[PDB]
Amino acid sequence: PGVQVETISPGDGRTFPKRGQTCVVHYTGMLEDGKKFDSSRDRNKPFKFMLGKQEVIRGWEEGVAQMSVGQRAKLTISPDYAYGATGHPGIIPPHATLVFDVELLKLE
Ligand SMILES: CC[C@@H]1/C=C(\C)C[C@H](C)C[C@H](O)[C@H]2O[C@@](O)(C(=O)C(=O)N3CCCC[C@H]3C(=O)O[C@H](/C(C)=C/[C@@H]3CC[C@@H](O)[C@H](OC)C3)[C@H](C)[C@@H](O)CC1=O)[C@H](C)C[C@@H]2OC
Ligand SMILES: [Cl-]
Ligand SMILES: [Cl-]
Ligand code: NA
Repeated sequence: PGVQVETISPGDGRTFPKRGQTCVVHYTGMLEDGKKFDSSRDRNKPFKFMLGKQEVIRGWEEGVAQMSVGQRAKLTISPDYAYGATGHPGIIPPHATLVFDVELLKLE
């Protein structure tokens, strides 16, 4: 599948992201073996995005939509739902499944 969502800690079970809302998260991105390539936690600066604008990889678009506020989850994202056969220069190999540890902090 494009994205698999595995819950580390549950959310509120009620408030799921909608278009027009700003999602505020912490994340760590890694390959399937846990090798880290990026993190907002390390910047002590949360990351913000919105649905419906093609502004995040599709695995986030579909994965974070399945999370409720407060949830921490592992999103396992297939290459086609991430950087595909290309990868990301300097960072992500071709054909890489990505794992993001995401905490959905709030909706703004
Ligand atoms: C203009 C520079 C502008 C950069 C900004 C705002 C700095 C960010 C804080 C960090 C960078 O985005 C950094 O994050 C990563 O380390 C990372 O962990 C990651 O994969 N993401 C970050 C968290 C959310 C999921 C995912 C994502 O979707 O990021 C978006 C991304 C790169 C979407 C593309 C858009 C084109 C489209 O063709 C492509 O489809 C395949 C998807 C990003 C927030 C953009 O919306 C904004 C930017 O690129 C990748 C490995 C390398 C990245 O550097 C470039
Ligand atoms: Cl935003
Ligand atoms: Cl925006
Ligand atoms: Na943008």
